[PDB]
Amino acid sequence: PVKVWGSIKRLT
Amino acid sequence: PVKVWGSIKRLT
Amino acid sequence: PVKVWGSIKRLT
Amino acid sequence: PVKVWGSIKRLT
Amino acid sequence: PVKVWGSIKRLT
Amino acid sequence: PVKVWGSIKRLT
Amino acid sequence: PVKVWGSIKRLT
Amino acid sequence: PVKVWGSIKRLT
Amino acid sequence: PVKVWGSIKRLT
Amino acid sequence: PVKVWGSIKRLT
Repeated sequence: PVKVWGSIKRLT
Repeated sequence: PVKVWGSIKRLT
Repeated sequence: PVKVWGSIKRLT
Repeated sequence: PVKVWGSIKRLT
Repeated sequence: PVKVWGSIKRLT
Repeated sequence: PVKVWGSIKRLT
Repeated sequence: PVKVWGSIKRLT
Repeated sequence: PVKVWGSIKRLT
Repeated sequence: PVKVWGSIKRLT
Repeated sequence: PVKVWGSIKRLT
């Protein structure tokens, strides 16, 4: 499986 | 800020 | 930034 | 297998 | 086999 | 055999 | 963009 | 950018 | 979009 | 043999 982790700042 | 985490098993 | 890593066995 | 590595900055 | 190559910039 | 061709531009 | 190409002998 | 490379033996 | 075309043989 | 033609991801 491909795992992802973290956070972005602006949605658009 | 939007936190992102999880996993994908298929590409497309 | 969202870190991504891993491998997939099937395309679709 | 299809390997993935890196980070995304954009959600959409 | 099905070969893949490139990079993704956006999550979805 | 079944041939494949195209492109994925999004991760999920 | 991730390019996809090749051939598979069975769909599953 | 998330780098993607490799090969898969089955489509679905 | 991923295009698919060809013929399907069996394991026999 | 059983021939196939089309796309994995339907367009509009």
